[PDB]
Amino acid sequence: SKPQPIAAANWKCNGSQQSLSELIDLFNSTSINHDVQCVVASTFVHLAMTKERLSHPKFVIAAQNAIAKSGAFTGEVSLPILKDFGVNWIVLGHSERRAYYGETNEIVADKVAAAVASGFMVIACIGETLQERESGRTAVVVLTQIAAIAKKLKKADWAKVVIAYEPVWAIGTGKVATPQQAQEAHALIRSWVSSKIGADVAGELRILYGGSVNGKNARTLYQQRDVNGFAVGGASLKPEFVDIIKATQ
Amino acid sequence: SKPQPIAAANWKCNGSQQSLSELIDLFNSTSINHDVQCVVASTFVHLAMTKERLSHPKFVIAAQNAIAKSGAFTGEVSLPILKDFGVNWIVLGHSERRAYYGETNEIVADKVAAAVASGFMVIACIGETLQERESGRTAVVVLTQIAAIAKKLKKADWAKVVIAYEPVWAIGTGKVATPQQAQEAHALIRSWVSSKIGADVAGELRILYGGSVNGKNARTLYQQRDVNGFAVGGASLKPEFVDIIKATQ
Ligand code: NA
Ligand code: NA
Ligand code: NA
Ligand code: NA
Repeated sequence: SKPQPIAAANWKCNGSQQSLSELIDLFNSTSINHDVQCVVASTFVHLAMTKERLSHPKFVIAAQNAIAKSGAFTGEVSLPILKDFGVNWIVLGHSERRAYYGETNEIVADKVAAAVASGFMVIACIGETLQERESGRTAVVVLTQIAAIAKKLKKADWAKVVIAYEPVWAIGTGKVATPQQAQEAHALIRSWVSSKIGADVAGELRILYGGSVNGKNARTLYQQRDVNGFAVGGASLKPEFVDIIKATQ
Repeated sequence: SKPQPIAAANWKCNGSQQSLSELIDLFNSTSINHDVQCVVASTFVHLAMTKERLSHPKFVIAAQNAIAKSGAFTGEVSLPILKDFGVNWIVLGHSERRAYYGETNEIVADKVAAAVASGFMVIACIGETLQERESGRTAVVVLTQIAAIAKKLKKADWAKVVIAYEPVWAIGTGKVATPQQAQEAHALIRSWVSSKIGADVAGELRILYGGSVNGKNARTLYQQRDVNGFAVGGASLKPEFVDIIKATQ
């Protein structure tokens, strides 16, 4: 059966002190009685307050990015700084950083490896664009992305790895990905991990859906065989994130 | 009379909670009896603790980077987020971001203009590399970089602008940039601002030296016509930064 599900809130580059404190207390108010790891990835600026306001025992705090080492990298935040700050979860390789901020497969893979080596739980993001999917390259791109990461890890490292599949191809179109399309990509990923890493690793690996999800379709997405939770974008800044948490049963 | 000097501590991608707390309290302990604006640019993660713990009336806090607007930019921090956080100073266009993180003259310029329009005091960084200075292209590069910024601003915006000259060319060689080399580059910048923006603007503008500054050479560097302080790298993480402050008297 499925391993422990994860409900991750990627706030992206958003938030004010007052609005986040209120959303934080909403999360604090939620009764969560099943086994699920909830994650809040705030901006670097808001990590201190999120550490301070978020008291729900099923929640942990994550960063949205880092570089591997401290030093002369003005504007960036390193893994040791986050570790010293009590942050033990991190999102790496998000489609927005791959598109805007120069993160090639190799750059993502080296960050993921460094984060695992530093003791982090890592939500490593993969996924293909619309031009890639329409040209028949979904499997090429997605398995290239994860192999680039895998080649920098050891088998035991995967206990600290979570995969988030982003259907980047669905943005801008008039139709979100279907649950069947989501399950298709998740099943492809898990099949690859079983074959190249190990069936034991594949059975314990969490593969999170990273497309648009709301309280109405989250339950159906989680009902899919190879879906272990969500890495949520805009809905994670809203009260309906609670309904997404509840959709992980 | 020179305009009010600035002593800016660019901590870059460095710091732990305990070591920054002690450094902040050292800064807090300093007796500063002349008109100078001290600036601490910490990592995003440490902005909260620097806000809480830095109580010296001559100090303000700064970010080391930002993007212009909030939205779907995972890992980045925007100007509105920093403004909501009470951060009113920012370093933009640092040579490390130009080299490593794709910040062209245009990208730097658009960030500077957005930060000024949002109410920020901006330390805008310019400077030429070794290959550029060896090519006899110091004036070409520095004046191109500042013209790219200036054309996105109006004359009154310069009341919120500080220029930091970085002698990138000096790193890696065995020769320290001399005080006279620093002064000649500042005079070039000052002369250009006078001609293209206005003599009034040039007289009020703070041009900070952003090379290797320490407690031993800071006074010699400051006692030059067109140097108005410093944007300090490694020494700003050390008690020596206090002597750099004193050198601006
Ligand atoms: Na709160
Ligand atoms: Na609170
Ligand atoms: Na259903
Ligand atoms: Na279902």
